[PDB]
Amino acid sequence: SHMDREFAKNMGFSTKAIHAGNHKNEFGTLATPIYQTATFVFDSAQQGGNRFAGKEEGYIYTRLGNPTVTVLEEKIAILEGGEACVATSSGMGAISSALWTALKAGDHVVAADTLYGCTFAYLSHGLTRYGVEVTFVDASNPENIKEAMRPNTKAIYIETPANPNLKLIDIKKVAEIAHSKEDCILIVDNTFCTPYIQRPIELGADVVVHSATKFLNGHGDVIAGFVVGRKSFIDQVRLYGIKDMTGACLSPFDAYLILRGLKTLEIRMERHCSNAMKVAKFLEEHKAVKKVYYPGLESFEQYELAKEQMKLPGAIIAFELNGGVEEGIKVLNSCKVCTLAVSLGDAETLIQHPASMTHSPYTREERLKAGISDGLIRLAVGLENAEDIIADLKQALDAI
Amino acid sequence: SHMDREFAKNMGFSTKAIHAGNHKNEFGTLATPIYQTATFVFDSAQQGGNRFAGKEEGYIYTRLGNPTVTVLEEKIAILEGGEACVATSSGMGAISSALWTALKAGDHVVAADTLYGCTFAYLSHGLTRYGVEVTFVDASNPENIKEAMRPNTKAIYIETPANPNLKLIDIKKVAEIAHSKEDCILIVDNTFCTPYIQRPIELGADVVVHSATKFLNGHGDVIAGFVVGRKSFIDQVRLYGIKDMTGACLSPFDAYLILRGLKTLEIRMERHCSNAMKVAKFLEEHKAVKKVYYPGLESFEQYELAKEQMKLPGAIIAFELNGGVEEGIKVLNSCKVCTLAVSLGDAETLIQHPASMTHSPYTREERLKAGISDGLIRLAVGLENAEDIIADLKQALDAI
Amino acid sequence: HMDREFAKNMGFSTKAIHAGNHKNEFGTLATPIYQTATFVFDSAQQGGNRFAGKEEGYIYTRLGNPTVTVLEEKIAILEGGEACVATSSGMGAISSALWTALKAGDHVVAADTLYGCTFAYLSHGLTRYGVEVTFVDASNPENIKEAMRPNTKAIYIETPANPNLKLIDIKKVAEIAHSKEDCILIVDNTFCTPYIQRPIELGADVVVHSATKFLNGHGDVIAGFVVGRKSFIDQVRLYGIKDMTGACLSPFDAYLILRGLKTLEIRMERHCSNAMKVAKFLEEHKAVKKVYYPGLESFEQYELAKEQMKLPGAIIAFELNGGVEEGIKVLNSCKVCTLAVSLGDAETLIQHPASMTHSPYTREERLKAGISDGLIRLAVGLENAEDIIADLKQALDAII
Amino acid sequence: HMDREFAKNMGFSTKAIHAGNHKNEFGTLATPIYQTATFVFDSAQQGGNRFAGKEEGYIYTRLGNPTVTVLEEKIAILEGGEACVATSSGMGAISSALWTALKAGDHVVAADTLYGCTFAYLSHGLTRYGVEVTFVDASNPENIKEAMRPNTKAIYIETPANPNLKLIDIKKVAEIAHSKEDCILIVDNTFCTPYIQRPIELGADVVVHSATKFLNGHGDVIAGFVVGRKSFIDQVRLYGIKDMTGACLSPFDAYLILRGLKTLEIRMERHCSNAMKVAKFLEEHKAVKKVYYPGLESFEQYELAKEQMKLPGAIIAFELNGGVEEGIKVLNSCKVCTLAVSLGDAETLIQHPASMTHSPYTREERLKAGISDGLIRLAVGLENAEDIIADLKQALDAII
Ligand SMILES: CCCC[C@H](N)C(=O)O
Ligand SMILES: CCCC[C@H](N)C(=O)O
Ligand SMILES: CCCC[C@H](N)C(=O)O
Ligand SMILES: CCCC[C@H](N)C(=O)O
Repeated sequence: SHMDREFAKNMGFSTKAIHAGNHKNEFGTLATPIYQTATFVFDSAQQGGNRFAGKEEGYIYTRLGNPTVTVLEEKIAILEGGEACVATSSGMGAISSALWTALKAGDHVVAADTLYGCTFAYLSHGLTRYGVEVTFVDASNPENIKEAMRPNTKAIYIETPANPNLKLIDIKKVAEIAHSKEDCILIVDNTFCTPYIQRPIELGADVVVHSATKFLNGHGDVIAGFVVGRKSFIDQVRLYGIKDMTGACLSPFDAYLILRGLKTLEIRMERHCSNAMKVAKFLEEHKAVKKVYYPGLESFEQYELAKEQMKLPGAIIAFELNGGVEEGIKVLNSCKVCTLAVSLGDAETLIQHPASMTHSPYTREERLKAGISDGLIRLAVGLENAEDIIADLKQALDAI
Repeated sequence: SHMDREFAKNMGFSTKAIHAGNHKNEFGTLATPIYQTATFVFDSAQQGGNRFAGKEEGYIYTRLGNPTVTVLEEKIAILEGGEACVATSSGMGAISSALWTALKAGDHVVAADTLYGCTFAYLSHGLTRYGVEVTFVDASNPENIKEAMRPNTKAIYIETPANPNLKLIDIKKVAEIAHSKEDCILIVDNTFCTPYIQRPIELGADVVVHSATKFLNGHGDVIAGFVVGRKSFIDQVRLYGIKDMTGACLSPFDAYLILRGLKTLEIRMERHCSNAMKVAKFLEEHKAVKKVYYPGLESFEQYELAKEQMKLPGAIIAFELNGGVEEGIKVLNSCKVCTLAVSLGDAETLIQHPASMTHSPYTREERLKAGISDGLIRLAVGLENAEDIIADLKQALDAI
Repeated sequence: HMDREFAKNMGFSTKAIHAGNHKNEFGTLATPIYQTATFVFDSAQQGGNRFAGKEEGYIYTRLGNPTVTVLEEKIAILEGGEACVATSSGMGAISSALWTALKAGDHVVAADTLYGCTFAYLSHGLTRYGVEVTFVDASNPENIKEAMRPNTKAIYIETPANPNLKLIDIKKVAEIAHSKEDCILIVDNTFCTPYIQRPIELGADVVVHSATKFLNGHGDVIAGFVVGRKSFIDQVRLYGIKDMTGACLSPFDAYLILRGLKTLEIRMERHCSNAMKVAKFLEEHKAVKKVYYPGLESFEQYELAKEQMKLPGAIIAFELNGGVEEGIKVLNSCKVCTLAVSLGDAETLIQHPASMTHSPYTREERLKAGISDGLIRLAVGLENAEDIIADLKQALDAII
Repeated sequence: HMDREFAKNMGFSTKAIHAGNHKNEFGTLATPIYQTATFVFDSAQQGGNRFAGKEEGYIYTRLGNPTVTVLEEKIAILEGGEACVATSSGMGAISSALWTALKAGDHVVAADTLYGCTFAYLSHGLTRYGVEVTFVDASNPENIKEAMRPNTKAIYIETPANPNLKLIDIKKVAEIAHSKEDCILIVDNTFCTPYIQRPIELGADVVVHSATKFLNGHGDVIAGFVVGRKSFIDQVRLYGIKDMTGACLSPFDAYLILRGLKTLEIRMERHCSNAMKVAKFLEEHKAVKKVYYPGLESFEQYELAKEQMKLPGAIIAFELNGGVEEGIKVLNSCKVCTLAVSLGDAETLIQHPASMTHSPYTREERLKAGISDGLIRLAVGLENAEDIIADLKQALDAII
């Protein structure tokens, strides 16, 4: 490293996203080199053995660690305010590696009712198949978590804003509940916010997981994830969760593209939220739109909590139309600028129907209990000029 | 696809490794394009829903599937003689995703006593922590597997040659034992051999796992894996093991580099084994070397089985010196051509001490039971001229 | 996907993301990296038709590649030109265009203040091949008209241009170039980008760029572009690049420029926002003798900067109240500003030509070229302006 | 890691893997991809010293890059030259070397049979810039000596060369070039590679390559090299590439060539092994009128092929007992041989110049250039020779 985290404390977010974690190499390359290698050479046989026993620093194998990935891990941990970070080949790889490491057969988990489709599948149809009981509750009211707590509850998993409806959860209050019992941790999926908007570790969370694929990469060309938290737990996830349980190690090439994307994280998040506030206001005033969910609108139920724990309201807008699923299909198909695709946190504005697409693993009974309407549309607002996004949505909504 | 697997049946190995699985795209690029994307665009909202319900072919998200990865999966399945394949971000990702999918709490596994370090850790300290009993046996004698079989044994995991000592296991006889019980499968780790040398599916295995990092990539710059088997099981590993349990999805860039490496798989394996037969004979005749384990030497215990199930003897040579660990260190450090590093299946000849390096998770009690000597040296013979590899080893061994 | 006619009414950011992009058979959101050398023909007739220019399609990457085509169409749409052709460097674009447009016996009227290597290519390159070149102070357009000759086939200008960032009225120079029948105006729009300045609309025939700088924006690709009429761009593609220079761009590098262009509007806005703040600070600072920046009211050509540039840019040249020793002290004292050549990157780059670039030059030679003892060129990055200003203050306060 | 002196006694494969490689601070086995545009100086003095050539180090990727340096040293070691400089294309290497070595008023004696674009660069390029070029039948060296003039500063040759793969005795032409004081011999060693032919040892001053072909070997990188004395290579780096052409190679493309070179010996051996088998088959086949291949005893310059080439190469030109229509039928009938231009790839490429490359040319123009109605150039790949021969047999049997 060149910029120490002590020097980085007084620096701004954009400055840290560019210079923090970066290492001054022998050639002095401005860009972090792509150390696209599988194995590393030891100077002596004794060095190799010391490296395996944790007695000497250095690299051994890319699944264990790589210098391109180290710069990215150090950079993410500095922004989130965590001791250490470990990158994975996907957002689900980060979620699974952390939960496989922190849990064992006989443990209990209190998870939020509204979660990302595959996360719900991993908890309901994955961890339950391996002798781990999971209780899903409406996390908006923290008292439901307190009620579902048990003497064997070793972890609490939350996601705020919840994908897709954007239901918020007070992190600081849930951390107080998690820390009431001796052996219990709070895992927060900070994919939607990024450390620019929200930092759950500072609010009380022990572990923070991300789907780097979305806003941290920002260019929709890398499937990746991160696990941020205390060094003691991150070393366990690196040498057990990824090394043995999942095998979800990130490629040095993909890690370089995330480093490249992070250089513009502050300016991308500012434009993303600037456009989303303008699009959400337009949707709220439009006749064809029945209800708009966005933390920036005064009509949002948890508007006071959005101001308290989020720097900006985000880029995602969930909304319901004055019509069934047929009306929603007509809007999606009429779009010429808004791209009809899955995923979020990209320069292209993406749009989709969560009932049949993202939250498809959820059965219709579980879907409606969480709050997914047959006709809800989730909009991931991109970096295009808000004038063109609004014009495209207007010509599509005016037809219905 | 351009070359159908019916046309590919009569073609040779090198021809299949170059043309099989390749798709003729709209531009007609000779090289497979690197579709470095995270999400894919649907032509209509109905198309998206049909794609998620499995009613229409096409792509949705790179974690689920990608066209660069599809060409590689089709190519590997054709060479191995399997119905389908699914790529992962690491060799351990392929092992874990297949075992997480095939097993549940209450199941039993009969695993080989000599296995790769992290595989042993995933079975002994991973699956056991999640209510799955595992019995390790000397798989060289198949009767030990038959004795360890139980009414709940849903899988048998084997690796032949076993890393590092190179102990062989008759696949056809173990498959007959696995198929005696209704719900039991045989998983074979064909990393060392590759489908050019050994094809366990044809011998009887249900599932074949690989660590693409080693000989299939061949250039030591990609950490990757594969799960080959019946389409029914491969779809379950793709949409459950990788999608939810591990998150070990392969990057399209890394997948392209494996496709690039496969173009020379036949010529690399031939040179690798050509040099290894010459190095092993030299080591056997050298005074300082006590015992050499290599399937090509007539001194090998399972020499008849090596001829029956392997096309060539491979590139790995395990050997013991007429001296302790100090003598082995002196040999490793004296090397100028043989690179002192971990991993195998690369142009550079790699050399290491398994006791302190690869099989370090094994405790000294478990290590000696499997057959790992304090002083054993595993040599991954590269593609350099055998004259220079032998000359380098001679000047190092003559000093002791 | 998005036709040039539909893109006309769209904003800059929207065009930089969606214009030029092609909807492929798989529907990848990101443009695929067609990393290939040659392309396959469906029949022998198809190959012949493509070589005769009768049928559309690809033949070889040096001639053309689909990743590069998307980038070329995108750049031509933003600049308002008919066609574009990418090169492996900024100098490759400059040389390929001039080698194509000129022959032995022709004359060129070039600006006196140009990029170091451009001046070398004109003074030592084209003169060595029977091409006379007259260098003039292009700020006053009357000097260009005086240096015009009956054989002047081209006029090369760069605005702004080092050392003091002087400007050239493009519309006035185009009127001079078009007074003679066979004469063109080539403008190096590297500093401005089509977001700030579009010389084709003002009158220029050809526009060259060094994509390495602001168009890529991440300092990891050496690349260039030649924009102009299709008739001349086809000649540069099939003669200048194909035969004279061989400066063809890699599809991988082309993809990274496409990735960088997704945030061009937001990067240029932040770059100029920070530069206006840094320039005002430097002007008010005691240790700074003079500041050259098109945004300050003290700038000589302030009216022309507002007339032909949307924003004043990101480059700031400034004189110190001190010699070469003071300039060395300031640069070495920097802890945020990076000591490196080049411009248009997230990292703020700082250079002192007297002690770094023009160091072989003697003091007499330096002053003839226009490099003073305390001249410092600053390429303002995307970090928070408060941290850039704080770093410059602690360095400049030491020399008071 | 491996010095040029230690590499002297090592074999070709060993040098192609270990020579030129640099032991970096992390000890990565694979050469890192230093994908950067600019490099950071530790002090203002360091930057100045590097610009004055007094201190070693990097400044900008167009000038030099560490990934490219490892590749340049590796190529120069194999060719037996003092220094090498990489370019973004084969034509970039040819043009940069000729632009550097020549000036207006100089004369060049070039071979009559050369690569299409090389002939265009000499006949239409250099002649347009006051450089006279005389083309002669280089098979008889007396024609070169007759075309020599007091201003002949260079002689350009290519051996073997299309259409009929004619050879040129390098050692005899070097004696002619060195008879005059200021004259050099440039040899295009694309077809042979330093494994088959090393023109510097035979007498050549400069050796140019199109790395796209056999050195890369995987048909995914357009690149070139200029090998020769350090004095001339420094001039080509800091004048030919830096200013005249701008043909600098990308670090990513340079890495892929390094990856491809790891298997150069084994690829060239298989390429020539298959080509000798295919050429013998074609010679004995009834529908084939004549076969040009340096390995057949029917070859005119068979003694010279054994004298200056280790192996006869992978390219086979052959005449059919039929016109253009028969040649079209044969190519369209192929199911394994790929219809594409270029050479030196795992896929066997087949081309019929009469109906594909020289299709704009009329029949009278085709015969003057040397392209007959039934001439077919075949770049033999790495597939099994039995499948290549079987594919050619079913295509040639249809035209009997
Ligand atoms: C099911 C994979 C696609 C889901 C996507 N990650 C989203 O949340 O939009
Ligand atoms: C522990 C990671 C390195 C082990 C390496 N995969 C080998 O088998 O040699
Ligand atoms: C080769 C000199 C590099 C100078 C650098 N391109 C600049 O903009 O200052
Ligand atoms: C631009 C023409 C391409 C021809 C190709 N390089 C060949 O070797 O035939």
